Amino acid sequence: SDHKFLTQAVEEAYKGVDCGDGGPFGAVIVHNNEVVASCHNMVLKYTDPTAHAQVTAIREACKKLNKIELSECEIYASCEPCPMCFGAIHLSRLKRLVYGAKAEAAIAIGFDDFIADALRGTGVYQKSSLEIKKADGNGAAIAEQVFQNTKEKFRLY
Amino acid sequence: SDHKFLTQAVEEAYKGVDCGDGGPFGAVIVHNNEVVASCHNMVLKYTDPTAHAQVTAIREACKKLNKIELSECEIYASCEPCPMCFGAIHLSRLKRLVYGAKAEAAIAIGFDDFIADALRGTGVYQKSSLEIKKADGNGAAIAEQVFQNTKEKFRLY
Ligand SMILES: [Zn+2]
Ligand SMILES: [Zn+2]
Repeated sequence: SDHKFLTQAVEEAYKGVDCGDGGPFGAVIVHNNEVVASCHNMVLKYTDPTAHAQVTAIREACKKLNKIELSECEIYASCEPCPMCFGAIHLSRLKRLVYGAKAEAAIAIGFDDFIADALRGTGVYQKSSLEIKKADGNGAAIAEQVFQNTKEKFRLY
Repeated sequence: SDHKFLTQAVEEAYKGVDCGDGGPFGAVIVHNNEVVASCHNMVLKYTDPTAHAQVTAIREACKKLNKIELSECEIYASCEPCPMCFGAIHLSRLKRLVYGAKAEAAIAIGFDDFIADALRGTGVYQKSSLEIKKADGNGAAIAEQVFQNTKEKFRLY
């Protein structure tokens, strides 16, 4: 079931970048094989620098379920969550995080080297207990190629 | 000018708790001695675990200035920003952060031990360039007293 929801996140990223909502990032929040929220980066549409794919998905899932905690749901991120999105994932009480592409795949096309210490385990004050899975195989390949595909769809300006 | 805007952030914290919007946290975003945003925690009001005081202040400052970067403004936080809010402050490019109370003052009344390595200078992956000032003297007294005065007035989240 992981592959289906991670691919849906990659499809959210492509749709969002295509319609100009924001960067090529998508996220899907799943409650026990049922999709609760499916969104992409909305920074340019919302004029909100905090409207990343993960944060947007969390806001919409929490509105739909009338709760501020998602301890029964899991989040699928087309790309490794930034420090802000990882913090938001912690606060949301989400029980599991699956992500497809390493932050370096996004850095390769000009994004900030803005990596979450708590996700990679390099923190002194911030420790994460959350279950984290880096996608492998085909899911990782699909997520990983998103950034070169969108840089070359937009290369000729 | 720091004490005046920090005091306004503390006032926002008290407002939000009194009207039930959220926890005792407030934030003020200032552009060149003029207030662009003044907000408090809206987690309970919005059913949104990302609606901290800093995040809310940022979205509203970006709506008022209709831009997704705040490199000319500064933020005053009644309490030390968590990893999510500090990440949002990084992404917003805010140039200065003044905060009143250490996170431990909020932890003492039941909040998560949720501390931002990049703020305290222990981050490896997350590099912060903005100037950060922890308030002392009366600013610290006011910000710390927020938590003993609001004890058992609000719902913990
Ligand atoms: Zn992010
Ligand atoms: Zn916060």
